[PDB]
Amino acid sequence: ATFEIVNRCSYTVWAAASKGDAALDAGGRQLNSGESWTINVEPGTNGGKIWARTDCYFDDSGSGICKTGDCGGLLRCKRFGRPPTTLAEFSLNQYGKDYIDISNIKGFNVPMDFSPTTRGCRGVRCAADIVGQCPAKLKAPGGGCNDACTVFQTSEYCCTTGKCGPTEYSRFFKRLCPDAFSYVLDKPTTVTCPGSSNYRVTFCPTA
Repeated sequence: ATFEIVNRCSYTVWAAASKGDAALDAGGRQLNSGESWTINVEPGTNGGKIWARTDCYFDDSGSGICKTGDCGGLLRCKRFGRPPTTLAEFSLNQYGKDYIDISNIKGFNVPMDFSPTTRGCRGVRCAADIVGQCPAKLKAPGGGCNDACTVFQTSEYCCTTGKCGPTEYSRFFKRLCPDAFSYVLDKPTTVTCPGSSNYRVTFCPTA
């Protein structure tokens, strides 16, 4: 499957793509404002994620640091990124269908649209100014709006036992972005697409 990753933000981002135990395609790349990077994701990929990283420094070997979404200091991510990270999430060719969502469960750094480029389903979007509006206690000094699990490490926010409810913090993310997951047991906002659809992930889709 192809995923065109487009940076419509006014700032550079370092896109990342991983399934947690491996890179997807090259795993990461710089995207200056306006650039597009098309990746190939193997059919059947389960639990894939795409995210943006901000304010990164890499050496000539591809090692460094980012302020949001850092994946073990690598340009070419093999592992998921450090919160806060707005997440484009997908599982492809799962009994004939693809499944996509956006999640704020690991916080929010950059606004995003995640849409099919092929027929048969809708896209989703979380493009509100979550960083600007972020509750004081969730603001990441390093940049972004942390989720409450990251900040407070409780069973209730992290849904550790499987039976957590919404919270004041989850409700903030949900109010700003109703179509994104706000906590682990949120009512799902997953879209079912035809199996083997192709997609575009756009950072900063709106002005």
